[PDB]
Amino acid sequence: KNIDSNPYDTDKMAAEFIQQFNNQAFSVGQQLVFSFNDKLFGLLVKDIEAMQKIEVGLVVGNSQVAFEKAENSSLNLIGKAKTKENRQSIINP
Amino acid sequence: KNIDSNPYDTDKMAAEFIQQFNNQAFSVGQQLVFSFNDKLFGLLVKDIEAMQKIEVGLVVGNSQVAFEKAENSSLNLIGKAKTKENRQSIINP
Repeated sequence: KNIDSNPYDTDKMAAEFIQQFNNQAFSVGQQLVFSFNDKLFGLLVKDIEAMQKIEVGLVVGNSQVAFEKAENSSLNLIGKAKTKENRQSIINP
Repeated sequence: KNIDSNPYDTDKMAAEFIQQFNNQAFSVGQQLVFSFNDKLFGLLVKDIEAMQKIEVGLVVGNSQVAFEKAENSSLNLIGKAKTKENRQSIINP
């Protein structure tokens, strides 16, 4: 009911996620609720990178977050955190 | 109702199928349920080959699985295998 195409900066979302979840654990595939600019979103932890692939880990201040739009969603995301724009050449590869 | 257009790779799901079903009994035409990333799939055994076609065989660590999306199934798979044929003449004896 709150879907919109308004822009959202992915790096800002990552910074807020780290700030609110600093020193808080996360496991691959975890489904949670995330607050960005008083806007609610559903987040699925797709991958965890060791700083080795581990199913679970602990969030720290320097951890990066890469936000990819869920397929079939109109959410508009911008920034270099995960993806902002992509092009698909017309010629067959 | 859980059907979705999100791509699925047969390699990952086949590796997990083996991990969760390796060193177990499998019969031709056997039906079971398989979990992959908290997603349930119905699997039907079509044809079995022994490392010789066997009615019942024991999946193992080195077991190989070729997965085919069911007929009239929107599942996206990066692999499948099914082959059989024959031929006749075009001159009455």
